[PDB]
Amino acid sequence: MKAIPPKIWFETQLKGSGLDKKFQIDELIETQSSVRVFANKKYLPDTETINEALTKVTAVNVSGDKSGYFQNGLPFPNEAGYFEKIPVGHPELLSPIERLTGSKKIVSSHSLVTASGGYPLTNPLLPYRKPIRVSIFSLAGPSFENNYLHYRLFLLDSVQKIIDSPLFSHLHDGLPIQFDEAKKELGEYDTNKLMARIRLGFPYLARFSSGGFYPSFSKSNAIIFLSEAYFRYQLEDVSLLLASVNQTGKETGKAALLKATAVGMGFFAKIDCGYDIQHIIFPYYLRAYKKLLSEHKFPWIAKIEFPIFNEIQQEQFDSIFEDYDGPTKVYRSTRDVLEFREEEIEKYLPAAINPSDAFALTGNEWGYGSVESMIGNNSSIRFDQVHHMNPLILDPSHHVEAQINKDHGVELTVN
Repeated sequence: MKAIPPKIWFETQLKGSGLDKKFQIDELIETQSSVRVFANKKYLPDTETINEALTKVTAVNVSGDKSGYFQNGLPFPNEAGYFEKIPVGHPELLSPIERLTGSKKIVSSHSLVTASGGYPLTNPLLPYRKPIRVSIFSLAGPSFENNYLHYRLFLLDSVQKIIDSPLFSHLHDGLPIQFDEAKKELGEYDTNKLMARIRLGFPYLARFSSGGFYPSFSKSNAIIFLSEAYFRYQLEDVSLLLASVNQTGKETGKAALLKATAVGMGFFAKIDCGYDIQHIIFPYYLRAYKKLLSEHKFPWIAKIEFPIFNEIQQEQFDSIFEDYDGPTKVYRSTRDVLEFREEEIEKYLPAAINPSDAFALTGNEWGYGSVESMIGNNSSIRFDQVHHMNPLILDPSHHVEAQINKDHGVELTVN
């Protein structure tokens, strides 16, 4: 086929899916006006970087496969390596390093929501009989699926034995960045206050210099996870989110009931698309929330609800928050992200995280294939957070610049 101009491809998809007929034109001018882009100024320092991060992306980036569609309609090549070799300055697509820095934003909108559920097959699609309004916070987490994104920040192996970018120097300051030095500072213990070999149950996850990942019993090639850097990274991401939710509630005069959807896990937490590391990184995610909620007050966040379905994550959550006594109420549930009771909707600002792909249009796939595509079919977010339909997201009056101090307090400046 032939390339379609991107705005027309997008409108075609809306008309072929039925989504254009689901919200009326007075309701969507309101929702589109609520869009905000909270950008960490350390990584997105000016308007041109922010708009680049919002537009220089693919249309669909499939969760399981390496499949997808560009914004002009054409499929991804089946050349391997194509995305790892995108250069800084490419006309249409973000560089790997630009995908790391581009993920340090959050796009929010007070969008309409017509149903809850739909993903996966066991989660039945339940309509709200009158549509409600949820403040939906889209953010991309660390991804370990391939080896040119966050894998290059938090792991040391035989192949890439040294960490790279100065834009992320600070995450590693005071900690090793070379594989052989790390093997020796660990000694023959497996853990340390700052690093840890990865155990897959009992054996090690290790990587041959040829390039392959294999389970091993030998420390010799066992890869090392830079846990203190990953924790510091989560601290920057969570503190940006809490500041933006808090600010959103402040400006609406209600306190938020925040659904803290799990962001980094699932397919993003499988090294080499095979070796699951959820059980290792999930506690550091929760400790970031614990530290920030114990040290800061968020007068406009009433409760945070963690949808947690796995037993290990369940007990991890219970152990990490047994001791938590900070002022924001915190609990876990098995409730769908977009499901609120009607007493919750009167009382609070309903608020939910959209676990987003930084390298695809908000909404991503068009079926019920993921938590994001679910939100994308149950809400107006494709109308509210895609620059094709809502150019206000490129307008600098809708950007909020954010500064994260050394104490992890966040300063928000409008323009």
